[PDB]
Amino acid sequence: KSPASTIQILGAEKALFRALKTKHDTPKYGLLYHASLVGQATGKNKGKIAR
RNA sequence: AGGAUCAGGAAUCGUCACUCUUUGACUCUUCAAAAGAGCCACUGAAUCCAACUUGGUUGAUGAGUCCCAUAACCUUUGUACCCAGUGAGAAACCGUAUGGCGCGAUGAUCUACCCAUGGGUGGGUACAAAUGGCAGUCUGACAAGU
Repeated sequence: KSPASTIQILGAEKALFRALKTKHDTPKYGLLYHASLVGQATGKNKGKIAR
């Protein structure tokens, strides 16, 4: 029952909340960073694959 | 006799690298513009819209994970302290000719206010804890190549 954008930021949601209430920007990777495919990119390309 | 111009005192190396600093050049480049050896043609490259293509709301792009929401800073409720230390002072006899726990340094003795040495209030300091505060659960439509 959790949507795709919550599969992203499931673990490290502080900077998500710093982005929600303070006018900041969310993480892109989240708990999905340490998965076996996000790090298989390089650089900024590792951002979008987190979606 | 003491001082300053033209023997009381270290300095004779045919360089290899490495690092650092220094300035100068340099492709540029902001202050900030302004001037343009000018025009044609050929040819090349690049950019931008239209176009088309491929991929995409079964989610394209945009994005402060890590500065740790795994927190910081408090806030309330249960405990440990101190304005651990203090250190010499605490209580008045004796089984069948003779034998001892009868204290005590090797420790006796204690753990800012009112109430006659019974109880506690007040502040600092520390932690455990919070489904407590501070403190309110991402976007969503183009993207990219020629």
